[PDB]
Parts: sequence; structure tokens; C-alpha cells
Amino acid sequence: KLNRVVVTGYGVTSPIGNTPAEFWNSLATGKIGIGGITKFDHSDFDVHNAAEIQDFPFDKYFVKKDTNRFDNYSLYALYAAQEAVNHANLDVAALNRDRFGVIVASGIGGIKEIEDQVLRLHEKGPKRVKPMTLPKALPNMASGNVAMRFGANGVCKSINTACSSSNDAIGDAFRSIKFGFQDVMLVGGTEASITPFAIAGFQALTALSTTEDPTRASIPFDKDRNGFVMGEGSGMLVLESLEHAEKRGATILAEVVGYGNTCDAYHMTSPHPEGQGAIKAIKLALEEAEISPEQVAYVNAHGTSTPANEKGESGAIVAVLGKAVPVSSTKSFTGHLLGAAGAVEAIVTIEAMRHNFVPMTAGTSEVSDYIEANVVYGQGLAKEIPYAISNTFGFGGHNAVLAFKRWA
Amino acid sequence: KLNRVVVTGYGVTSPIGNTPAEFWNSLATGKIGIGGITKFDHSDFDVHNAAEIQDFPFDKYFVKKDTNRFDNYSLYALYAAQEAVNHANLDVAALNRDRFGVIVASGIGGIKEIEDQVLRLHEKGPKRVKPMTLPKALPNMASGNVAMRFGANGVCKSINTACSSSNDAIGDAFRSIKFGFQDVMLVGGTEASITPFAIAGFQALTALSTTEDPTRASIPFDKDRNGFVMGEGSGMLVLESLEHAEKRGATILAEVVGYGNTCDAYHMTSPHPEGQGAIKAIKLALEEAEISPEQVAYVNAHGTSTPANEKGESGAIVAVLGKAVPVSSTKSFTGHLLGAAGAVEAIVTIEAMRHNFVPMTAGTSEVSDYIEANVVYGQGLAKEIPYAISNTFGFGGHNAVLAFKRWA
Repeated sequence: KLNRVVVTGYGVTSPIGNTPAEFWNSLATGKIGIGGITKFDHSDFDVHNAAEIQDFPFDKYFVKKDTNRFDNYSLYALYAAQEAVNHANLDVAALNRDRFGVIVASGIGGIKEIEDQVLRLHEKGPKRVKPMTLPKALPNMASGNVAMRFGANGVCKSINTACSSSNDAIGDAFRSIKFGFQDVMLVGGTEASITPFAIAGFQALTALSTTEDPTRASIPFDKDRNGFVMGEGSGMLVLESLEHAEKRGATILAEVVGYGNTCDAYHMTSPHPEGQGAIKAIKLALEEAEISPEQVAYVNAHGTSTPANEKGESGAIVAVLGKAVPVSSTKSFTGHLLGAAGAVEAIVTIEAMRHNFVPMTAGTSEVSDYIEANVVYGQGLAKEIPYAISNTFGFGGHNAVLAFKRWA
Repeated sequence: KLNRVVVTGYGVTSPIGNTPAEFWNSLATGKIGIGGITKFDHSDFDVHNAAEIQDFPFDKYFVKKDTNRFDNYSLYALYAAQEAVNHANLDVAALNRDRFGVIVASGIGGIKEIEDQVLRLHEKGPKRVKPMTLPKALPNMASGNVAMRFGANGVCKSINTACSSSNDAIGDAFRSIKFGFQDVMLVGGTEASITPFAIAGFQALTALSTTEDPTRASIPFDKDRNGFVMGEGSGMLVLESLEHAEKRGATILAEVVGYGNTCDAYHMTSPHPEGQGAIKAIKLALEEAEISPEQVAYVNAHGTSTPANEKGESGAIVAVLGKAVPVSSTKSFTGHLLGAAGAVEAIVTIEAMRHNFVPMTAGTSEVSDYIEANVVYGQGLAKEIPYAISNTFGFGGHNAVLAFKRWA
């Protein structure tokens, strides 16, 4: 006896908008969120751009004192989760709190707190380290903070698969509800890693675009791509068993139907050259959804804008789905949200289905000649989308694919 | 069609031993692993003791150049995983690799790398930050590293619930196999956080014992307890469906029968004073295992040695199982292994069942007058242990309980 799993609401804070409305509008009008870095002095760096949240609505739910106990990585999640709960019209006082869980993925956690307190420790000694350092920094804290805010007494955990974190978090929540372990879950991801350390770390790895022009830095599938552009933010969804949603007269936005997770077991940072693991992940998701490849009307690509990623991802998409399926990467707009990528990308995917519109890959102007997938760039594509998939293939060889079904 | 899930092998690197035999011997003879800190200059700190691994068998599987790509948190997991595979007599080359997965939990990841690279960045600039910084540091990397070593192409992820990370990891692996998504999994946790930053962080929080005498620093349940002692290490287990193990003629060491995970949703660092979430987590594990409270023959406590922890834990244990079930905390020997605590404590639990013996809580000599649980201290207790539970209750309100069955 398995339950169908539906999405009843979502919230987002990102470089292109803090409500699904501003978020989608940016996608529809082609307004990117990438610009010169303002968070720290990057003059000695090779990387000078990032997709920042420059208008976080801090005042909506938080007070100045809140920063004493929450790093931005938690703040983004709390905001996004509150927005999702409002969106879903979820009455926590009407729930069985033992069947209400939370999963907040994050790839790096409160990395600004870590860097700042490590420096304080070395400059001023251990006595100067803030008591709230670990409660603010530890990557599982956002999930616990979200549970504390809403009184969720069920499952509570964080998942870390780097770039696939929130795809795996949503997949896990989906599976928990599907198999009857929980009835409602607040799930998603959060990241706040536009810091000197994290940018320097990815720059040393040589994974980031060093392209000075912000309009040409995140160009997935483009022959000129040269690395990803880091973004920050959080996406949070409210998932409920179909029965729970219907019984309370919830408004259904979409359905989660398949989840595939595999491992390349190949290299720590290089993805498998022929997308072998990705192929398998896509197939597992379609198999669970009980749909054929031709039924996939849109692919929200992982599309980070690195040379290796798109070669293998296009390769995998083609091997499974073919050359006609429209493909786009919204990291061209948002930057790569790391642990939050999958969650914000799930929101893109659902909105695409709700708007009968494939958002374009911004910036991209000429696809590598060897790339055979149907990359959507230049302008978005109006079309019916009854099923869509959202891919994430993280450092460490973590492949995750979610299959969604448009709601009737 | 649900599957039974069995343990066919396990490996450990810890402050009390790097083989189950050495590890068990330390427990049986009362040899603790807590001593003065040597990993860093602690002269300015208020905490000077920790449970360190001072004899890690680096040369067994590694070569000097391996430190260029693996932080200790990964080395420990790789060592433990190889030892588990050997113990299980598991030929990975003969498996259906798509049905073989890995979950390596960690609460903080390669925190030594982060601290060292943060300082390098501030002293020398971004150009001197090591390329392998993030591949060494990110908490999901150990999982990917383990999968790469063994060619595990199935599920690969990391779970972070602070002190409960590896209990949740094992629980998740158990659920994947039970529900037929995977047939074999290498699962456990790893932590390598005896560093200036992590110790300063926990010290600032006031969570660590400042007790000078290392034999009285980690004394779970003791009336004079005053904080935990940090440890480090890794525990990894091979779990297989019962069918998979029987088909290859594996020697079965134990069975995983229940998993309970709840959230206090109460405070970021303090556990719920009445242990309500803990009570529900224990009950969930017993219900899944289909056993009554009287069938629980031993409880391996979270027992970190903090005033709040044992008050609430003893209360939850007594509420569900009564005052006769023997309880012991092995953090009295190993220190608190944080994200790796549940994995090594699963090994303790299995080894106890295999030897008909409840290891004692070392150091402890007088329990708080309000503690009603049958705490074992002074000397261990010989008894048959047909079923046992292992508790973890971490920062962020994460509660996780595993129920094990003796094999049988």
C-alpha cells in the first residue's frame, strides 16, 4: 500500500527572486542574478562574479538579534520554509506532529561562521570564539531550526551529496511519504557559501568561471563555457501524501513520481565521461514513475557550465530521452546553489509545468558542436509539459534525478 | 515483499582499537582511550583531554601521497570500510554493482582541512589555497571515496544529524535494503575533529568536560559529570538482504530489526527535559522490530556525560523499558565520536551480543540520585543479549534509535 506524493506549496530566496512570482518572472523575462561579487573584497581573486541575494527580506520574519543564533544558511531555509508553509496554507496546529518531518539539505552548512570563527580563534584565542559558533555552523542545524520553528516531531535530518543534496532530500522525503512513514514533509536545501574561503576553494579546484563579464560567465552547454558561477539561497517544498492533501482540501501544485540515485564511483570531481551513472539515474526515475522516455516533456539540466559536465549530461540525456526533448539549465540565471540547487530547480520544473513554458538557458549563444541535446537558449519555449525531470550530478559522483508529473 | 537485513562484517578505527578484537578487548579490560591532547597545542584552552587515535594503521592501505587527496575523516572511513569488507569476505567484483550502495555519515567533515586552508587563504592569498581543499573537506566526500574504492554504483550519500548521523545512516541503509532498493550497503560514519577550531567551538558552547583527570572526564550518568570528551574515528558495517547473504554463503553476525527517528523541535543544543522525542524514537524502533519492551536485553546509551543528556535519557529508557534493563555508555571509553558515534556503538552492541556481555560504563562511580535506569559501572555484566538498542540524541534535537537482533 503506497501513497501518491504531492507538492502543496513552496518558498524560495534566490539571486532572481524571493517569491515564486518574482522568481518565475525573472526566468520569463530573462533577467539573470549574476553580477560582480559584493560580499567580500575579491580583488586578489581570479573569480569576480557570483549570483547573490542582494535584497534578502530579513525583516519579514527575523529581528536583528536573530543573527546571533542563525548563520545565513539557516536564515534562507527558515524564510523559504515559512513561505512554503504559507503557500501551502498548511495549519501545523491541525497536524499529527509525529507524522510531520523536515529535511534541509546543505553541501557546506554555515561556512561563513566557520571561516569567521577560525580567524577569531587564531587572532584572539579560544576564549574569543562565539558560543553559538557550532549551532550556527554545523550543516544539520538548518533542518533542526526549521523543525523547531514549525513543531515538526517526525523525521528530521540533513542530506549531503554536494550538488545533488536537495535532489536527494526531496527524493528521500518522497520515499518516506510514499512508503507511509510520514504524512507531511517540509523539504529542500540551503546554501550561503559566497565567502572568501568557499570561492577560493572552488577557484583553486579550477571549477569556477573566471570570465570577467557576468553576462558570459554562466553559459551552460556553450562552447565558451569555463566553469560554474556560485549562487546562494534556499528552496523549500511542502510534500504531503495525496490522502493528507485531499482530506484537508489542499491545492495541489504538482506530483512527485520518480526518484533515481546512483554513483559514478569514478573520480572525486570528474564526472563519468560518457554519463554512465547519469543514464542509470534517469532510467531509475522513469521506471519508478512508470513512464516512457517519450513522455518526458522537459529536462531541467544540472548544467553547471563546466566543459566536462555538459558533454556528459547532454550525452546521457540523448542516450535515454533522445534529441528532441527540450533541455535548459537555470544555473544560467541563479548560479549553482550547490546543496540548494535541486530544491530551487524543482521549483523551476514545477513552474514550467504550470506555465506550459520551458525557461531558456540565459547567456548561452552557441552550443558546442558535439552537443546533440535540444538545448533551449536565446528565448524560452512555450509547450505543454505533462512530465518533466530535474537532474543533479555532484562532486563525489552523486547522481540524482527527480521525475515530476503536472497536476490535473 | 520486505527483506530481512543482516550484518555480515564491520570495521573500526577508534581510540580503543582498530580491529573489533582490539576494540572488544579494551572494553572487556576497562582500558579507556581518553588522554591528554597531542594533536594540537592546547595551552590556551580550558580543555586538555580527548580520545585520539594515536596508532592509525595508515600504511596498511595508504601511501604518503594519499594525504594530498584525503583528509583524515576520509582515511578513517576508507580503512574501516576495507576492514568491514574483509570481515564480510565480500567480493565486490562479483556483486551486482548497481545494487551495492554506500552511506558514510559525518557531522563536520574535513574540518582540519577547512581550518588549515582558511588560515592559508588569509595569510597567503587565494592563489596558495590547495586545489584539493574542497574535495578533502566537504562532508559528502568520504561517501564518494568509499564508493569509488569498492565500485559501488548504487545509492551513495551522506547524512548529517550531528551526534545521530551514523544511527540515521544505518537506519537509512536498513530501510533501503528492507524495501528492496539495494541488496548490499557499506554504511557507517566518520569524524576527525580533534582540532583547535572544533575543540574551541565545543568549549565556547560549554559542552566539553574541563576535568583534568582523564579517567574521570567522561563519566556518563555520574553525579559529577560535566560535559563530553571528544573522540574521533570511524565504524563501517556491511549490511545485506538476508537473501543476498544466504545466496553467497555469508557468515551472519547480527540482524537490524528496527529504526526510530524523531525530532524534539525544542532547542538547538539542549535536549527536551522530559525526553519526549527520545521516548517516541525508542517506541518506533521496537514497533518496527515487533518486539516488546521486555525483549530489550541491553541499551547502549547515547550517554555523552553531560548533565542534561543522562537525566533525559535515563528518564526515556525507564519510561519505555523500565528499571531493570542494563544500560551502559561506551563514550566513557571512546569519547564522543560525533557523526561516527552511532556506527562504532552499533559495533559495540553487536559485539556485546556476540560475547553475552554488557560492557561497563567506565569512570562512573556514583550515579545521580534521580537516575532510575540500571546503569552498569564498576564492572560489566555477563548475560544473554537476544535483542538490544543503541541510542543517539544529537544537537538540533535529532533522536535516532536502532534495534538489533542477535544471530539467530
